[PDB]
Amino acid sequence: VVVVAKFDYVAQQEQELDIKKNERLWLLDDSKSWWRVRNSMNKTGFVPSNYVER
Amino acid sequence: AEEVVVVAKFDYVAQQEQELDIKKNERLWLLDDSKSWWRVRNSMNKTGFVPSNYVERK
Repeated sequence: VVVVAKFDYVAQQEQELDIKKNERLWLLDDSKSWWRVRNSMNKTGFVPSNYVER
Repeated sequence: AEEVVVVAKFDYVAQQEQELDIKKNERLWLLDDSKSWWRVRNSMNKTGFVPSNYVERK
Protein backbone atom coordinates (compact mmCIF):
# COMPACT_ATOMS: atom_id res chain seq x y z
CA VAL A 1 0.00 0.00 0.00
CA VAL A 2 1.57 3.29 -1.25
CA VAL A 3 0.31 6.32 0.76
CA VAL A 4 1.11 10.07 0.57
CA ALA A 5 2.29 12.51 3.29
CA LYS A 6 -0.62 14.99 3.81
CA PHE A 7 1.68 17.48 5.55
CA ASP A 8 5.27 17.99 6.71
CA TYR A 9 5.99 16.00 9.88
CA VAL A 10 9.10 17.17 11.74
CA ALA A 11 10.35 14.31 13.94
CA GLN A 12 10.07 15.29 17.67
CA GLN A 13 12.21 12.21 18.72
CA GLU A 14 15.07 10.26 17.02
CA GLN A 15 12.49 7.37 17.20
CA GLU A 16 10.15 9.22 14.68
CA LEU A 17 10.52 9.65 10.85
CA ASP A 18 10.69 13.12 9.19
CA ILE A 19 8.34 13.31 6.15
CA LYS A 20 7.79 16.11 3.65
CA LYS A 21 4.36 17.07 2.35
CA ASN A 22 3.42 15.06 -0.80
CA GLU A 23 6.23 12.51 -0.16
CA ARG A 24 5.38 9.01 -1.49
CA LEU A 25 5.54 6.45 1.41
CA TRP A 26 5.08 2.64 1.59
CA LEU A 27 2.70 1.71 4.51
CA LEU A 28 4.27 -1.51 5.86
CA ASP A 29 1.94 -3.78 8.04
CA ASP A 30 -1.68 -3.83 6.68
CA SER A 31 -1.86 -0.24 8.15
CA LYS A 32 -1.65 -1.71 11.76
CA SER A 33 -1.62 0.90 14.61
CA TRP A 34 1.60 1.24 16.72
CA TRP A 35 1.74 2.93 20.14
CA ARG A 36 4.76 4.43 21.93
CA VAL A 37 5.38 2.84 25.34
CA ARG A 38 7.99 3.14 28.13
CA ASN A 39 9.26 0.27 30.34
CA SER A 40 10.31 0.37 34.01
CA MET A 41 14.00 0.85 32.98
CA ASN A 42 12.89 4.12 31.25
CA LYS A 43 13.43 2.73 27.74
CA THR A 44 10.83 3.86 25.14
CA GLY A 45 9.81 2.40 21.80
CA PHE A 46 6.95 1.45 19.48
CA VAL A 47 4.89 -1.74 19.85
CA PRO A 48 1.86 -2.82 17.84
CA SER A 49 -1.25 -1.38 19.59
CA ASN A 50 -2.95 -4.84 19.73
CA TYR A 51 -0.12 -6.10 22.07
CA VAL A 52 -1.18 -3.94 25.07
CA GLU A 53 -4.40 -3.32 27.05
CA ARG A 54 -5.27 -0.59 29.66
CA ALA B 1 0.63 13.42 32.82
CA GLU B 2 -1.37 11.69 29.95
CA GLU B 3 0.56 8.41 30.66
CA VAL B 4 -1.61 5.39 31.56
CA VAL B 5 -0.23 2.05 32.82
CA VAL B 6 -1.02 -0.73 30.28
CA VAL B 7 -0.20 -4.47 30.34
CA ALA B 8 1.46 -6.48 27.53
CA LYS B 9 -0.92 -9.20 26.23
CA PHE B 10 1.94 -11.05 24.53
CA ASP B 11 5.69 -11.06 24.27
CA TYR B 12 6.91 -8.75 21.45
CA VAL B 13 10.41 -8.98 19.95
CA ALA B 14 11.49 -5.58 18.49
CA GLN B 15 12.31 -5.84 14.76
CA GLN B 16 13.87 -2.27 14.55
CA GLU B 17 15.86 -0.15 17.08
CA GLN B 18 12.80 2.23 17.44
CA GLU B 19 10.57 -0.70 18.63
CA LEU B 20 10.51 -2.08 22.23
CA ASP B 21 10.98 -5.65 23.45
CA ILE B 22 8.11 -6.48 25.93
CA LYS B 23 7.05 -9.60 27.84
CA LYS B 24 3.54 -10.98 28.38
CA ASN B 25 2.08 -9.38 31.58
CA GLU B 26 4.75 -6.57 31.61
CA ARG B 27 3.43 -3.22 32.95
CA LEU B 28 4.32 -0.30 30.59
CA TRP B 29 3.45 3.44 30.38
CA LEU B 30 1.49 4.42 27.23
CA LEU B 31 2.72 7.85 25.90
CA ASP B 32 1.14 10.70 23.69
CA ASP B 33 -2.14 8.72 24.45
CA SER B 34 -4.66 8.97 21.49
CA LYS B 35 -1.56 8.97 19.17
CA SER B 36 -1.72 6.08 16.63
CA TRP B 37 1.45 5.63 14.52
CA TRP B 38 2.07 3.88 11.18
CA ARG B 39 5.35 2.20 10.15
CA VAL B 40 6.23 3.61 6.67
CA ARG B 41 9.21 3.53 4.24
CA ASN B 42 10.26 6.62 2.17
CA SER B 43 11.74 6.68 -1.39
CA MET B 44 15.25 6.46 0.24
CA ASN B 45 14.15 3.07 1.79
CA LYS B 46 14.33 4.47 5.40
CA THR B 47 11.56 2.88 7.55
CA GLY B 48 10.25 4.74 10.60
CA PHE B 49 7.14 5.83 12.45
CA VAL B 50 4.80 8.76 11.67
CA PRO B 51 1.50 9.77 13.26
CA SER B 52 -1.37 8.22 11.23
CA ASN B 53 -3.16 11.60 10.58
CA TYR B 54 -0.05 12.78 8.60
CA VAL B 55 -0.53 10.18 5.80
CA GLU B 56 -3.38 8.97 3.57
CA ARG B 57 -4.05 6.22 0.97
CA LYS B 58 -4.86 8.11 -2.31
